[PDB]
Amino acid sequence: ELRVGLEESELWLRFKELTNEMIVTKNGRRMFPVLKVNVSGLDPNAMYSFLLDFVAADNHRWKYVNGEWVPGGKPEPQAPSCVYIHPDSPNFGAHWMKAPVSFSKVKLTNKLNGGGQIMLNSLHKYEPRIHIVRVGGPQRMITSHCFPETQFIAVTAYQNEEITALKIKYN
Ligand SMILES: Cn1cc(Cl)c(C(=O)NC2CCCC2)n1
Repeated sequence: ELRVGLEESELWLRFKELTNEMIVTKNGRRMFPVLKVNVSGLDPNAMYSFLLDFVAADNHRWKYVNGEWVPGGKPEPQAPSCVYIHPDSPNFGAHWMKAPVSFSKVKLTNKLNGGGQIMLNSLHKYEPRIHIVRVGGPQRMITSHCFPETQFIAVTAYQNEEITALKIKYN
């Protein structure tokens, strides 16, 4: 049985309980905290690519009002984000299970751009999600995992200074 777990969930829970924010920029900004995933139950000798994308958690625009995040009134459908391929992809089951899979080089942008960067809509709430794709074999297979604990609102600057403080404290 293939098992996927969140490394440093205790740190992510500190951010989640304040409402987490991630900066997005024209050229794209790396995430803190970084999504790190513990994986076991892979075939050490099978071939896999690790994919990261971001699900719009709701169809609303959010706004920071008298120090609290509140959803707009007017839902729009949120098309799914583009996928980021972990740069170690493709790789042997063994490679992925020997240390936490770390998405330290994904960059979050608010502008359609060349390559690498994932465009998110500013002031939308997002849930990180991975896909483990078994490649090369005859039977292709995908297993998907969500990380509720890692939810955030995409922002051009931090609104909650409690978030600013946590980011600096643990970076
Ligand atoms: C051009 N390129 C470089 C890498 Cl790496 C990949 C890749 O892993 N593609 C697919 C494997 C199944 C999911 C995405 N494609």
